[PDB]
Amino acid sequence: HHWGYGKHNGPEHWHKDFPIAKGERQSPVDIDTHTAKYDPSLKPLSVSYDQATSLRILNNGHAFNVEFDDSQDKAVLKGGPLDGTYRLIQFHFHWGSLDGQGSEHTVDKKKYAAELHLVHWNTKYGDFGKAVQQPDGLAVLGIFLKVGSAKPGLQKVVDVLDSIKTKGKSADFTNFDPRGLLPESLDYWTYPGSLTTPPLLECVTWIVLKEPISVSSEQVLKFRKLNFNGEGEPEELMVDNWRPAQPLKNRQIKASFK
Ligand SMILES: Cc1cc(=O)[nH]c(SCC(=O)c2ccc(S(N)(=O)=O)c(Cl)c2)n1
Ligand SMILES: [Zn+2]
Repeated sequence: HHWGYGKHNGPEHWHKDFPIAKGERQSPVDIDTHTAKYDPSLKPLSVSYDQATSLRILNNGHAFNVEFDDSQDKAVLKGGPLDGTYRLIQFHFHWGSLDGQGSEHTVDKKKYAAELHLVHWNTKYGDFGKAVQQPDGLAVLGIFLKVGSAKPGLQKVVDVLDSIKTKGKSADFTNFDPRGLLPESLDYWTYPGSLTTPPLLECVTWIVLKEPISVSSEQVLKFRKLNFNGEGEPEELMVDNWRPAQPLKNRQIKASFK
C-alpha cells in the first residue's frame, strides 16, 4: 500500500508515511501574481544546456523521467535566485485526465494541462542523494504546458512512450535536447519549497517560468496512454499525477519581472 495518486493512496494520504507533507515549505503552491513581490535584484536565469547528455527514459510508476549524465558540468542552471551551480539530473511531467487540470503550481488558481520539472542539484553537495538532505540542495525549473500548437521539440519524447508503457520500463534515450522544451522568455517566479512527491523533502528552490509552452492535444493524449501499473497488471492510466497546491505559510513568492 505505497503512495500514489488514487483515492486511497493519493496526496491527502501522504502525510501518514511522510509527515513533512504538512511542513512549513511544501510545494506546489498557488502563485498569486498580484502579491508576488518584484525583486529588481534577481538576476536573469542562466540555462546552459548546450552540452546536455540524455541517457535514458524511464517509467517509474508515477511519471516518466528523462535522465541525464550528471557526472560533469554539462547541463547546468545558475544565476536567477541561485548562488550556486546546479546540474540537471532529470526531467519529468505532471498531467491531467482532461486539459483543464494537470499542473501542480497554479497561477491565480488557474490550472494548466501539465507541468514540466527540470530537476537540478547543487554541485556543492557532490551528488543528488546528498543534495536532497540540504535546504538549498535542489533547483527545479517548472514550465507550464497549455494545449494548442504542437511543441516540435517534445515530439521525440512522445514518440518513445509506447516503449515504456508500464512501471519499471526504460529505454535508451540519447541526444535529446532539452532546450527544445523552453519558452521564449525566462521571466520567472521563485520561492523556497519541496519535492512534490514523497519523500517531500524541503530542499528545493523553485523557479517557475511565467510563459507556458504549447503542446498539441495529440502530444498530451499520448502522455495519458501511459500506465501506473507494471506489465501484466490491470491497466490504470497514468493521469492526474499532480499534487494540489499546498499552504504558502510563512513564504513570499518573488518575481523577476514587472
Ligand atoms: C529525495 C529523493 C531521494 C532519492 O534518493 N530518490 C528520490 S526519487 C524522487 C525524485 O527524485 C523527485 C521526484 C519529484 C520531484 S519534483 N516533482 O520536481 O518536486 C523531484 Cl525534485 C525529485 N528522491
Ligand atoms: Zn515534478
